[PDB]
Amino acid sequence: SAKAISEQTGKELLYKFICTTSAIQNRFKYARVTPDTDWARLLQDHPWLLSQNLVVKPDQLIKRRGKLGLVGVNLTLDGVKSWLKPRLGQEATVGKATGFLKNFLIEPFVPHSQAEEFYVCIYATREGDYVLFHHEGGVDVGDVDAKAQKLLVGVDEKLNPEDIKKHLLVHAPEDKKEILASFISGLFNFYEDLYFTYLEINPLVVTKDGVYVLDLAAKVDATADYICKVKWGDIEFPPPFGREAYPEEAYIADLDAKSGASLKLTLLNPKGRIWTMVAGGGASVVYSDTICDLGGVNELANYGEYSGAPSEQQTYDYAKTILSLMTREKHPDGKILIIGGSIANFTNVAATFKGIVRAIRDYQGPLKEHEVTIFVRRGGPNYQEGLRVMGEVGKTTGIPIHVFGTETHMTAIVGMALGHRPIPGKSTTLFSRHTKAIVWGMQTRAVQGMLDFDYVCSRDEPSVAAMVYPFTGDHKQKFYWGHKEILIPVFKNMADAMRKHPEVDVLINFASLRSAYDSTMETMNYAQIRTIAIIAEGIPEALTRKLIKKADQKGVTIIGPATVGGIKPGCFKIGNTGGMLDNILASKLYRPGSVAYVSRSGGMSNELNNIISRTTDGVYEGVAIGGDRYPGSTFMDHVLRYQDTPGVKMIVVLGEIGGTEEYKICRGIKEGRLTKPIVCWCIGTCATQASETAVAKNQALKEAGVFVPRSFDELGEIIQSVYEDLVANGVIVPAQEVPPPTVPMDYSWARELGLIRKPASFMTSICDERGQELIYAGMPITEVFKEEMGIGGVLGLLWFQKRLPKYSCQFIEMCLMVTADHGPAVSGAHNTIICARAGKDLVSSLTSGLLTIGDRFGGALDAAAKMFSKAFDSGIIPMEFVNKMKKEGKLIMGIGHRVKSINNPDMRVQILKDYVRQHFPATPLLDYALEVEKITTSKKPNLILNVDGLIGVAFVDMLRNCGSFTREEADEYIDIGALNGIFVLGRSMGFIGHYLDQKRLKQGLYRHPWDDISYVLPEHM
Amino acid sequence: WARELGLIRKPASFMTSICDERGQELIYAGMPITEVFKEEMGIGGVLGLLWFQKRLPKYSCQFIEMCLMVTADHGPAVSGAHNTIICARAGK
Ligand SMILES: CC(=O)SCCNC(=O)CCNC(=O)[C@H](O)C(C)(C)COP(=O)(O)OP(=O)(O)OC[C@H]1O[C@@H](n2cnc3c(N)ncnc32)[C@H](O)[C@@H]1OP(=O)(O)O
Ligand SMILES: O=C([O-])CC(=O)C(=O)O
Ligand SMILES: O=C([O-])CC(=O)C(=O)O
Repeated sequence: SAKAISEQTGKELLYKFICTTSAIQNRFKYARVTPDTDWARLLQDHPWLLSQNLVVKPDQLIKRRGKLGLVGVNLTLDGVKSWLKPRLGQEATVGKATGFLKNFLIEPFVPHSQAEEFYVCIYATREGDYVLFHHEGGVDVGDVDAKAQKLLVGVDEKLNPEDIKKHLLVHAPEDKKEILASFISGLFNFYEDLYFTYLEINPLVVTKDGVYVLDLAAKVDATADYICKVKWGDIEFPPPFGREAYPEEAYIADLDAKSGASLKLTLLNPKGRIWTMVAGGGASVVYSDTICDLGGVNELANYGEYSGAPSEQQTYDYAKTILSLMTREKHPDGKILIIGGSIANFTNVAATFKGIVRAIRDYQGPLKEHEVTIFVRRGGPNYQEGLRVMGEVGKTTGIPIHVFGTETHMTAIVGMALGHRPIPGKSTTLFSRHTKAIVWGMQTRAVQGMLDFDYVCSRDEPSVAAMVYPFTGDHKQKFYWGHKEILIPVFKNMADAMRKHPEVDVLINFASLRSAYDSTMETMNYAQIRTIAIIAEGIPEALTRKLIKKADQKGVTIIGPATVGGIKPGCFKIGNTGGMLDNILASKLYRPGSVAYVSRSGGMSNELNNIISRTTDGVYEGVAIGGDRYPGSTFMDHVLRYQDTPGVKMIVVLGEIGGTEEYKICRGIKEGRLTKPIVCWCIGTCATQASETAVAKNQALKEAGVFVPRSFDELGEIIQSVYEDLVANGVIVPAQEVPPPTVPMDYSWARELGLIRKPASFMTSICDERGQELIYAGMPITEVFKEEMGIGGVLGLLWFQKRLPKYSCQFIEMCLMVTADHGPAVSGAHNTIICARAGKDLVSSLTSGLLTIGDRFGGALDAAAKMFSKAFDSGIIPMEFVNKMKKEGKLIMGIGHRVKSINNPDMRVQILKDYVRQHFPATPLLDYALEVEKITTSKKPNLILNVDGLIGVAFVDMLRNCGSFTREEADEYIDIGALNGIFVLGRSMGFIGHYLDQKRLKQGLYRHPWDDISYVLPEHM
Repeated sequence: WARELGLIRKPASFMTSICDERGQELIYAGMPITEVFKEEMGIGGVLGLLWFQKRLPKYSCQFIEMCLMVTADHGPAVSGAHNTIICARAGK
């Protein structure tokens, strides 16, 4: 896609990046004035505006300004100011377009004679680049193809300056020959290294001082940005000069760029009654052409798309925008909405119609008020359910909605809505049944579709032999062969895939637009690969021309780029062409037919399969050559291939506007090379070079002898008529219909539309990973951070599933910090240190001590909480608990230090006791426990409440008396084991810190002293 | 029900090739447990079947058993046995 740029941007790029021995004058001498900006700042930032004479021109992509006189030449400052007074900022027109005039380019005027001027133009064609030059200056340059000098330079070819001198400068004046040679060489290099498509400099003032550029136009390959974004800087593409964009049109435009979907909307008549909301660019072209041809040319409101599987929000917004625009002004003859569409490849029709029905139900008021009628036609996955829900809402909201499926032709509904009809060495055999393909990329969906097509076509071997993915190791992917499981090898290099599968002759390159070129070259370096199908869309045209050249030299057939692929029923299917097996079975694409079709875009291919299946025997072969304007295989290269094929009996061709291609078919049939019946119809009339239009092409085909219909509506009718023309003579014999093998429904597909149940295990309630944001209990992660709850808060949410009050969260944090570490001598830290000094990883190392926890190391927390609980809630007063446990011969857990005591407090029990006292509401078990410690510290004085005990009791008392748990919940948590989770968590920090330490100290393997073992082995066993 | 009569497909993960619990008998490689015991292959034989998926010759099975016996223990001072003793001595 070559986009025209503002002449200022081309001027700047020429100034920065030209390279020639001669000197270019007036470098960085230009200015731009808009009605939105004043003059003083521009009059001061460029100090050369008061040095010489100036010339001003409209810099808004306006052609042939010299004949129409929209340029002010040889005028000084106030002269151009007074010239701009009646022009700068209001409605102006040129040719047919009317619109606001926004930009002016101002250039220091160069004194030039009429003989010093020159004409140059470099434009890219399919086979190379044309450079064109005339020496007789001015506008009067005469015919350029005979008197001016042309030069075709090939692709990947270097321009010799001697060739420029010998072939281009034959009639140029001798004085300026040597400077123009270098200038043209530099201009060609500048053209070639910035991927320009069109570069026309007119006129070119070459005086004795040097070279002067005054006016030029440039169209640049917008797809090559990834190569030259650093070179073009901040490139800008101006819209064609015309009327202002409506608020709703700009709304849709900005709503398109936010996603990966294709959303288009352009108004033709804002007060019209026929509105099209159709999926597929070719589909919109077809509906627009049919309505314009069927008398709705003066009433068709707009054209546009919603494609690329738009989201439900995108579809809702697009539908409400398009419906609000038809409810502004009403119409005496009613109003029509046409929700058309091509046959969907894989997108579920039901979901799109759910979005559309939601929008229609929300906008039904004005729609009923304005007396609108909705015609909906669609096909693809689960189109029946979508039509059912559309009819259900048509009966519900009262808006008359007429729903149709694949059985009806595309543009019948627009014939029904308007009331015109009543409303009810290149080879010829690319693919054989022994064909195998290598798929380049992780495209498991496409490969599975190919395998399903192979199985339903009764093939004996899969058509995918191996997959190449450079970003992973060599392994095997598990795929389906009907019911069976098969393993398709995935390789990292192309080389080993090629060697292990020497009989593979097709490569389907699923690479991106910036990786298809080199991959395709590397594939061409293997002689066994006879055809390459390039699916990527957006490869720059120069790289595509290099691909075409190398394919021609190596005899490889390229299908693409920017193609969906080609489908040969019963034999082969490239990637995703045809769609899922619902479309393949609906269009009877599992058995060969006798009609071969060649299309340009991939959106019309599915409709062509539908039409050919429902009107004739069926499709024998169908190839979409791609939407790029340098396709790897033209129409001719495939029509000759079909002519050489004895299997086919008639050929359908569907081209578009632009490109002298079907004239080659005309020359072929008048030459007599093509004899089989050819039906064709070039879509894209849109007449609302003169030979490039679809109407002229259709004519030339009609008088050439090709059965061209008057519109698309009778395309199926004319192919049917050719079908009787060929079966009456007895050359086409309809084959007997054999039922195809059936594949089971996919589980994911059968659950998406919900005809099946599977019970789900792993009930979970602490995190919801899916959706827009992480949800811990019921509050999203953003609300977790905005409410400023810390780690204690997320333990509340994840462990107890409750938004705990602030003091309990801070207490959880506190008891994590006191638990964090207690030295390396203890058993768990010992295990972590031993495993960390044995070369093991953090997980192993720390989890070793993690395991070590539980009973004797680590289990006093719970042991006390569960003891003191059963002591408080059973009535025993503090001193009958001290005495019951003596008698039971057990010790109280939670009571007992070794060195600390009355007078030497524990200092970690004092920080935490003082928070549990100052901040907690009621602490009834910390009181019972601090009374059992009066009875026990009377005995020995070091029998105080240990940190274990305190944390235990204070957590039982925050769980029970805080306000969120209900004393059964708060007693499940104590039993399930949630106090062994606090200890564990705390130790985990310390444990890791003893891994990270013994790893910084680089300590080695620990062999235990043997003097500290005392082997007690038996005598002789 | 829909899979019993086979109108649906679900991809199965967890390819396994060392044991078949389902069916009449346990099958280690392809050789049932009764054949495992009738051919008198020992623990080395079932390492051959489960680990390498092959019915190893008799000397290979006996050598695997031998190298398991020599590896069995090397005292309590070494690091791993130290960790096992520490964790066993903590009541786990
Ligand atoms: C110059 C000279 O020295 S000559 C002086 C001559 N006199 C002496 O020699 C007297 C010196 N000895 C003593 O007085 C001492 O009492 C001793 C050494 C006999 C024993 O004293 P203690 O260490 O207090 O006894 P013990 O170790 O059994 O502990 C006392 C209590 O702590 C309790 N206790 C210990 N740990 C815990 C625990 N974790 N939870 C609850 N209770 C506990 C025990 O149940 C015991 O209870 P009891 O008194 O009801 O049986
Ligand atoms: O088949 C494709 O690649 C295109 C597709 O799914 C869709 O958007 O309908
Ligand atoms: O917490 C435990 O049960 C063990 C411990 O840290 C200590 O040695 O005091």
